[PDB]
Amino acid sequence: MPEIKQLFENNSKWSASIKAETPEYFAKLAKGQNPDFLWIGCADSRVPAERLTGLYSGELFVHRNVANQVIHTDLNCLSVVQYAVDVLQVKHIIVCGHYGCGGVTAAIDNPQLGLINNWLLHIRDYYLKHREYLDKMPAEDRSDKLAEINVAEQVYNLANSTVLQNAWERGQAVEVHGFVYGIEDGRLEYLGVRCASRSAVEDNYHKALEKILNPNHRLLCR
Amino acid sequence: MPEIKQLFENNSKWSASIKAETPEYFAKLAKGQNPDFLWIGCADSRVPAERLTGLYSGELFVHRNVANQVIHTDLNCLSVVQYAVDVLQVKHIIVCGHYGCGGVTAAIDNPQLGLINNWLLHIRDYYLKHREYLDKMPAEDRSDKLAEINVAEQVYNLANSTVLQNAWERGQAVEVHGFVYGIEDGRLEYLGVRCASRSAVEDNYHKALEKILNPNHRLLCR
Amino acid sequence: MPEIKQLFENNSKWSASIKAETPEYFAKLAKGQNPDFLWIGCADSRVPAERLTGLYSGELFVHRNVANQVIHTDLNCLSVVQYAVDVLQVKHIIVCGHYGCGGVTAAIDNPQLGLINNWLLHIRDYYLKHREYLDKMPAEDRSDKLAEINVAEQVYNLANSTVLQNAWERGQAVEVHGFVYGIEDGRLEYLGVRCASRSAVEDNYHKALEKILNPNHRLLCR
Amino acid sequence: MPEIKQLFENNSKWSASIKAETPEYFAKLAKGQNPDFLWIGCADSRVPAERLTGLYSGELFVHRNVANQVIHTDLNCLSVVQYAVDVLQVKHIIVCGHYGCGGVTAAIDNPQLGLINNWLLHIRDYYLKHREYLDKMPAEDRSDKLAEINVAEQVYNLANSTVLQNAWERGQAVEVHGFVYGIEDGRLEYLGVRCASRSAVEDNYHKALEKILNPNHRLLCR
Ligand SMILES: [Zn+2]
Ligand SMILES: [Zn+2]
Ligand SMILES: [Zn+2]
Ligand SMILES: [Zn+2]
Repeated sequence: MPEIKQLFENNSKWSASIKAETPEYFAKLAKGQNPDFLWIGCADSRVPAERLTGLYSGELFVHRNVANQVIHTDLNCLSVVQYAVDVLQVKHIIVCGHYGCGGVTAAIDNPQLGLINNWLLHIRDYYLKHREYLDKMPAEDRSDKLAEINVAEQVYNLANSTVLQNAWERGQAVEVHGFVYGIEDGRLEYLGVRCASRSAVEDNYHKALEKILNPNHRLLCR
Repeated sequence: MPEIKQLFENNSKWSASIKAETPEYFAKLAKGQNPDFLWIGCADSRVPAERLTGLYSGELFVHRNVANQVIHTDLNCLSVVQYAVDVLQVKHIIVCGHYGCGGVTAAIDNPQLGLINNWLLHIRDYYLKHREYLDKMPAEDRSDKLAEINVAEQVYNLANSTVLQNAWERGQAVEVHGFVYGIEDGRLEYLGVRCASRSAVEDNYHKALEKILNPNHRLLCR
Repeated sequence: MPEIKQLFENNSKWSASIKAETPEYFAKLAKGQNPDFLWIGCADSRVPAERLTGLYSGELFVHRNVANQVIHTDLNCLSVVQYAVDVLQVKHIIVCGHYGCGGVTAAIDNPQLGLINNWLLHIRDYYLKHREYLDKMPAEDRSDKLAEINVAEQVYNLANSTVLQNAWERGQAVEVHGFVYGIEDGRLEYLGVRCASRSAVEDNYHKALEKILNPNHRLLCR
Repeated sequence: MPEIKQLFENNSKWSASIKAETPEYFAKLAKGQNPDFLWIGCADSRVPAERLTGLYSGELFVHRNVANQVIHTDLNCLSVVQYAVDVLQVKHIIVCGHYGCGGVTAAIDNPQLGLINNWLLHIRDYYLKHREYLDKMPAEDRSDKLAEINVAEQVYNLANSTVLQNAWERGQAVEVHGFVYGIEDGRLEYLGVRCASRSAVEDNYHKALEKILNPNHRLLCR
């Protein structure tokens, strides 16, 4: 197709200019160097993670999937984390959610989308859990709200995995973070508190949901 | 942590900048136009997909796992595939691997790493499959060849999932591609041919493997 | 190895006997006629499904896992469901839990058991949902009780899967069940009501838990 | 429903008979006797493992799935295997396939069976692998030979898993076995040699495929 032509045109034009102006980017990239972070994000990738963070030299290890899940028994994501932590010694894992998320809106409104429906039932579980709180917000905001709550519930799932409990138990330098951003200004919010140990997991969980499930039904980013 | 603090600073520096400078970017985000391409890429993410393609405008729906696999029965990938095609109506799927892939190395070398070993045994299957051709080149170049063979096998698997089969059986326009690059130039190389139907799958498969498993045992991208 | 030699001798003696005695047992099985029930039970298999149902001539198509789960994204269990319904068009799917379940006990007390822990965090979700009722419950009966809720929760998961919804939509004949039992009498107990379409899914779920989370705080099978 | 009514009555009569007859059955199960064998068999359950082996007294720990898989990254089977070895401490894990397997034939037949085709794509990779030997075989006997071949393959996967590899490494005596049987007789047959450590793994794999891929293209169970 001509668009596939166009993509290789863009690559060719890019490769040429970077190898000319900043060859150092490529030669240091071709080194083995460990990334420093693990970024669990949505497949939507609305603002790419490098853009949001300013990390332009292969420093993120990245996992993506729909609505940025750390499902208890998804071996794909679980393997990402274990390879990240145990092998590449990342000392930071980041679950990032975002507003205007296709999956999160499906988890609430329950549309017939095919096979993807099953995956979103995990997020629907959390919808159902927090449904009294949700049903008090303008219907235009309820999805974005559950995207915040979705992040927090996934940081808790990641913290409770065997991959994190072992790493913590052996005394390894790992900590976990929830972020969210909105589509107005693409600026990250930090949800909850530092979580660098097993003992601080339950507190983060609470604090993040204390922050999110605020008494005044206000979204954090808009 | 100061390193995390740097990310939030970077993020504010960046955000408020794009506002002053090109505030329509976020205005452009709002509309929420469907992505045209599903990119299935490595968690390594050496050079990010946006950079390699020039797609900085939301054209990309993105999934990543260790060693960019389409494992037959991975409901993580399969779902992103199903959603991007059936729902978002993407008309292209790209499996992109890259040279210098650690997951691929470990699959050849078979060292003990913990959990990740199970995930990689899938690529170790492709190692054992093509090992006669592989062992015939210098040991330093074997994992880059399996990074290529990997792309060709994972693409054939994508073509063979019920998701792609069912899309093509109903006449929806969707196609699939294997890309690969070396880290020294970040230049894309296409694997095989055009696959816009179930008819094309066996054809794309053997011709990619023709270019890859070439008479001269040459690496495509360095 | 003695105990392994032992199984070839039990088998050997068994085969010949029912071969001589009911050759019609086998020539019927030979005709791989469609099974009539799919049975999803625990790996524990405390009493066999054949003995609980008295059905000994291939009638049950059978899936087993630790604590008899229907996990939204479990493609092992979904694929058995789907093949049994779409290909073997079974009419009854049954989820059978049991008192004194190792996996269930671990999902309450939270021992550090290895990879299996990731699996039971799904069971731990349900514990945490009804932790108020379970704490008021006597400590020594906590496990068997949650095993009851667990049936009802998995049954709900079953009906909600893309498999049960599609067939119930296209009006295929099929229904779902929650059975539980104790190991003092092996007497199948019913958890729920009839559910042969999408319409009654909600009542079934709502009646099982009311019977399970009974004010009497009593077990239903001892 | 009439047939459902029947199972509860079958259940009741059975419970009646055993208690008022041989109450030592319940007395013994009510205690904590850990099973010694993991049987990984097929959902078809053409002849129950309990009958096949003569182990009617809780000795068996059972997983089943379609065409009895040990998929590298199936966390269902892997969660049952890890629990069985690490927590219940079984000394024998058995993979048992069978002649006349609906999953295995449909791997070759490649019909449009739904979700199951993805789970079945694993089987078919052995059909493609071994097809040359298989096509020298009669067009009736290919599926039964592949059935044998798959046991040989899934057994390989099992031995290769981190779970069996970390068990063998820490000084545990656990061993693996591959059985098949035909339906004429339910007569079990061994495929390979004793695999009770890591070094033994490749030989057993090779011996089974030697005994299975024999030069006279003959079946083993009829
Ligand atoms: Zn999203
Ligand atoms: Zn890689
Ligand atoms: Zn159990
Ligand atoms: Zn079978």
